[PDB]
Amino acid sequence: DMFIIKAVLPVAESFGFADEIRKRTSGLASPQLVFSHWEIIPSDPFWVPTT
RNA sequence: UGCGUAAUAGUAGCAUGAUUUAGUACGAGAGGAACUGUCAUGCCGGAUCACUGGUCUGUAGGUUUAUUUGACAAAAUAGUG
Repeated sequence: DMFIIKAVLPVAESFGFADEIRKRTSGLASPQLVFSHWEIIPSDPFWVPTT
């Protein structure tokens, strides 16, 4: 009876994210959290913007 | 003289809470209203003294200090002792 998305979701930006949607809507939003591996994105974190 | 009018002017009541609605509506939950009804309350005003309190030259009674009038008596003065 279920419909599935396999969309990626950063570990940091979920901080009680799966807990909210589950309670708000049980059955019509049942997030099963399963790790895979760390995706690399084009961005360079560094302290102080120079020039 | 009475009984009246009423131009002109002034003019007064305002504000809350509890409950009823309703743990309702609303909201995934967290929470959480209103119209309406009732009982009250804050300040504002206009009166009144039945109660309660206040006051006392009612110099109304009661008590007592000092002095005076021989004593008791019953009074006086002490600016209402």
